[PDB]
Amino acid sequence: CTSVIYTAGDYYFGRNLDLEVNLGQEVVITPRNKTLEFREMPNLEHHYAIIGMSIVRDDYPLYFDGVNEKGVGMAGLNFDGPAHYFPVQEGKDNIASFELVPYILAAASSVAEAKKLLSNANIANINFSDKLQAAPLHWIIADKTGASVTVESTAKGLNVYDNPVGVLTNNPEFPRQLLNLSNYRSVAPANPANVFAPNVDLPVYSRGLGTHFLPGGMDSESRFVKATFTKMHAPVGNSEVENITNYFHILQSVEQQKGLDEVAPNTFEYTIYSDGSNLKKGIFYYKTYENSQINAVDMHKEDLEASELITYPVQNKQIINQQNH
Amino acid sequence: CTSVIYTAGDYYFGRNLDLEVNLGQEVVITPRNKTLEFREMPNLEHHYAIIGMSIVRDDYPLYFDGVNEKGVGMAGLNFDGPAHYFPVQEGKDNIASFELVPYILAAASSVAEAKKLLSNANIANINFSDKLQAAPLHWIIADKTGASVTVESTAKGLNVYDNPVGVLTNNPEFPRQLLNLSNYRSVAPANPANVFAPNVDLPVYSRGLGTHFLPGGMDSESRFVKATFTKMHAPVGNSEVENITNYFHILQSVEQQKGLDEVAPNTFEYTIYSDGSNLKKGIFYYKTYENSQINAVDMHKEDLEASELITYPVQNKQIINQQNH
Amino acid sequence: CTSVIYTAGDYYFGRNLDLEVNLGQEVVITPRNKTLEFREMPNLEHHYAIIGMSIVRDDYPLYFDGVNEKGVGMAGLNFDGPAHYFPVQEGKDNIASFELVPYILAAASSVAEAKKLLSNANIANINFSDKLQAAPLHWIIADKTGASVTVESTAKGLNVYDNPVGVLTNNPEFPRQLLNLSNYRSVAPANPANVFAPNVDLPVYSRGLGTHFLPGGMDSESRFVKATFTKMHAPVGNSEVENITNYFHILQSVEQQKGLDEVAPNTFEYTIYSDGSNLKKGIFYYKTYENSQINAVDMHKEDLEASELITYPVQNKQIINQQNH
Amino acid sequence: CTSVIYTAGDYYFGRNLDLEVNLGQEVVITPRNKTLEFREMPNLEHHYAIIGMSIVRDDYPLYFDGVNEKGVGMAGLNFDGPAHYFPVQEGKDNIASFELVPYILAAASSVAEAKKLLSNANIANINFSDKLQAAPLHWIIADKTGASVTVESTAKGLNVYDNPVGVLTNNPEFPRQLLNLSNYRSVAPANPANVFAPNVDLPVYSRGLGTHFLPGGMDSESRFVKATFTKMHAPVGNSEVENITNYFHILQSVEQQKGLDEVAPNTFEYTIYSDGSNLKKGIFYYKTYENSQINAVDMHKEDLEASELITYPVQNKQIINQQNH
Repeated sequence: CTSVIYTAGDYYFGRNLDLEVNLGQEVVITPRNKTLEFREMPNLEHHYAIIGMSIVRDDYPLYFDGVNEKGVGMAGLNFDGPAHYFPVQEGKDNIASFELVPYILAAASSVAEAKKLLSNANIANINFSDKLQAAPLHWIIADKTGASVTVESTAKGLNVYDNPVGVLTNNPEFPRQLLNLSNYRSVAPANPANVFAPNVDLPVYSRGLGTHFLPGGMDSESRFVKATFTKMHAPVGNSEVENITNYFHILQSVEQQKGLDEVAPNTFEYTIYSDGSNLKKGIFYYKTYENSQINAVDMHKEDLEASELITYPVQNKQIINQQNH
Repeated sequence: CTSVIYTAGDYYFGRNLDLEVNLGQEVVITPRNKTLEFREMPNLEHHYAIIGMSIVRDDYPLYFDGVNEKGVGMAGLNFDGPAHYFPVQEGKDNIASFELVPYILAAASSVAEAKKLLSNANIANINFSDKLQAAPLHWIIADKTGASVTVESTAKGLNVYDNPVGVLTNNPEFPRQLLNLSNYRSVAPANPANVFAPNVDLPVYSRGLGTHFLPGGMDSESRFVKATFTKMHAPVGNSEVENITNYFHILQSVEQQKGLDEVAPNTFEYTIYSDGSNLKKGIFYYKTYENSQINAVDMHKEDLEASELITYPVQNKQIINQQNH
Repeated sequence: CTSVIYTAGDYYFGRNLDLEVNLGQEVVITPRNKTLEFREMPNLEHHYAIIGMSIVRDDYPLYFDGVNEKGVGMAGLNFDGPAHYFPVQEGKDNIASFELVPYILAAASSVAEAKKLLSNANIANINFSDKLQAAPLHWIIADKTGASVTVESTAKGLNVYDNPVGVLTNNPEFPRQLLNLSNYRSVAPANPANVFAPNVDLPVYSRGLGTHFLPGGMDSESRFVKATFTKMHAPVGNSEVENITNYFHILQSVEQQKGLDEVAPNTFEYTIYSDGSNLKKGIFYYKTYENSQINAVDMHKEDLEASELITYPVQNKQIINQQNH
Repeated sequence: CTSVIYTAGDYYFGRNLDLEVNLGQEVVITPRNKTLEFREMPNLEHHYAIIGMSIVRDDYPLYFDGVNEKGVGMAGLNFDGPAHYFPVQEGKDNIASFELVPYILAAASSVAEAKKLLSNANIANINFSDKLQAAPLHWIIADKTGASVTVESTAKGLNVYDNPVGVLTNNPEFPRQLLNLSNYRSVAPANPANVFAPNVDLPVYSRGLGTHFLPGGMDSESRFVKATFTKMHAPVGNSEVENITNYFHILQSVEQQKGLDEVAPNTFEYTIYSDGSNLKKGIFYYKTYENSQINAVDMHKEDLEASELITYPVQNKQIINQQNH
């Protein structure tokens, strides 16, 4: 998985979900008056409206990622190994891993408020059910000011790190992942000057040599570096349509194609979907691996004062424009 | 630019066109009875039908790439530096660089026949006009048997190389480009065994480490390696729609996003379009940078006995499916 | 800097010292009855004999690295950034950074005993003097059983990590440095099988392609990977002379040549000396950058019951064998 | 193998010889009046004096490399695959592969003269004997002006290329090897500015990050890049002793340690010797893998008017300075 905030125009947040099987994901709008229950905290009877990619069990929106009406975005990304959840702790705001995205998107109007909400929190080892055990995750939170943080619960406890690049992938822990970027300081979009052998003619035989050492692997560190470079050098678009076009090109740079990331015999981790939302306008856009046409769900076309989840199925059939006849 | 033959199903051939400006490209069908004039060879009054991406000047189809009705595909890719064209030579079949794609697609029913057509050929330094000077190019030819060759005219003369990987990008010359793949023999989709320090626990902290050293740069060598890996490990799809979906994912792996390959101030080489055709059925598919929906032009829905070029404009507006209302 | 334990024969421990200036280093033997004073712990009036590379101030052996008569080796390596020393703490064994190598080598007969000695320790922010301020360091301890640990005092406190590779360089912190080795699992001394494009002839045009992705940079991460590979694949020598020959070849693989690691204008970090000792026999061997002949100081040829430091100057003139006359 | 000219002081030329077995190499001086026989050219009864590393069969100096009294150096390096020798050709100066180094060093007073001597030459497929078949080689020639060329006989014929970097290793052919350096234009001794994410703090956590992408592998391309960087950034020494010290540090950067380059089970290509000569003074220096002390053979201490080969055995026992007693 790879999640980014693209800081152009209204600003755009979302993620690639990389996995070897589909999950039953659908587009879910949680309206302001849908009651959100929590295992160790008060229920939220009224809260911010949410739109995102989710599964639904027992009428609960188990979000993979989403954005709320106040311009806050959040995504949960696989974190298998470092992730550690703790027993319920007296005097701490105890949040199950499956509750964290619904809770923050319901309650926080900014990254700054999300930090306050997490300042006395504990990610508790609470399973949704016997069928759905807690999965190892970490999270990125971003908002329409451009701010973002990385939330990791590990053996050390709960850490909320400023995220200066607005990117997150999988392992390792965030300080290690961020430090690795320093190894790539010399990589650039423009052709490098010859500092290797300055008094020797070393012909520039190809365009693009500025990115000769840019990683293109399927692994988590490679994708973190390549996605950071791609988002940091993305254009400033003119329109909203240009900006969402540019956004998906960022995510596409670290898409995992089928066949390239083998996790078991005949089994490959690939980008099952890519989504991104306009943070100011609450428009959710997504593509699936099987359909290249972008789909848009505008949360404000719905009844955000409703009290039941509103859902749409992901359009996963390739829609080809038959241009001639 | 990157061109590939994807050897699944009916087999699929095409290219990314990477450039810093649009060219006026359109989809062009050359029917069997469109007369094709040649500067130093007999006119072809009747020939195979062609579909591809082209510009048109003086009613001549200046193809960037295309396929013909017999399942032969061909693409011209920038080759600035090594490319050399020669004066017209007595006793040689003299072909202008701008004529080579129209000529081979009109006259050859296989890569094998294309080899015979080139066995006494000379790529002549003939300009289309004073406005359109000859550009430095090399070419890949592929067919529905899976065969392919790389055609390069350099200071050494005209070389036609067997292409064992069915891929071509830009510089350097093909033997050098092919040899470079040997440096990547150890890169694989599956997780590598620990041969680095076999008696030490080196945890597999991420999926995808098989491709940790896979290049992700924008330059010609990086894209050649990454595209070869991606096509060599692409799935065998079930349907025609799955196969064209898989095909564009191959090309997408080496797409050049805006902002990453700077060629002059504020000027970036990016993938202006991607196309790919079913070699058996003569269906041409394409995307533009600005539109993620795939477009299809079926050559057999046209009058292939016509005598005038048939053209369609590239659909370059992002077509977003507005899912809710 | 790079420190290694070479697990062949009697076993051999030492380090490259990489710096941009000389330090006044000399070879120092601390005999059993040289009193070693400590700022916050009892003096050691009798202890194990030590030999190593050191400077001497106020008749105190400020060791960079050394080994003791019981087969324990220890080295202090620059750790600028992560290193943090704490105020003196009640109820903790408080050890100044400049005391740690003299103390462990004087008091510990094994890595296991060194772990016990550090189990309630605090690396205190105590300067040797106003002229010699505390420098940021971390340490490797190894012994003749092959065991080794990495000692780091950071903002987290004092950590003593099992060191499964018997190597240490500079930044970053040890868990991050060790995790990075997992990225190199596929690198090997033998030629790799073609898993990149298995059905394509990719000729093995050079020997040594197993190490094509082995780092050769001057930076701390590059040297950690290359030194680990080189020591892990070093031969098992026949004699003691062959083993010390093999040992220096390990250190030489990550030597920093003058001109390659620029730290300020005209200023280069280079390997000012390399040393290594037979852990069982207490023989200290060293080379300087300016002299390629190995020099040996056998600690047991000295009076190890003495009470004063015994010193030898480093032989830093190139001794060339004039073979003909 | 790796051969370099180090352009400091009097200038210094030589090579690492990398192989999996010893060859019986000795130091050989060919005096001016030693008759040199040639299979297809006139004998040289009088010629320039030569010193170098060689084997001797039938009183013929089969040089691996050497320098002559006029400041010309030459080395033969393995070139298995591209190397092609031709039948004896009428009207060409036909030179056996085993004769080329003795011939050029005997007859040429500069690289420019060596070019003239090769302008009508053919490297003929002539074996020294049935026991010593012709081995595949290419060659570097350098002189005390700093000039150098690369000599390759391949399927294309005989090519003599200007060598702008004064380095040669093994495969591939020289234009490909030289072009590969352009991929490393951004590698430098100084710390790189942050062009990757310019508005983000990417801490410089280690010195030496300028060379983070510098290759450290055992293969021919890796060693070519690393040796070129190391020689191009070597210091300008003060004395002759400093210069020969600096020279061996250049060769040491691409030494192949035992255990790292496996060519068959239990069989490793390693640097059996390293040599380098003062081009102006005709002093030959060498080390063996087993002996770190530099050895010097001054050709002018010999009778250069003699008519028989003068030989010295390589000092291959480690000479350790026993500093204490």
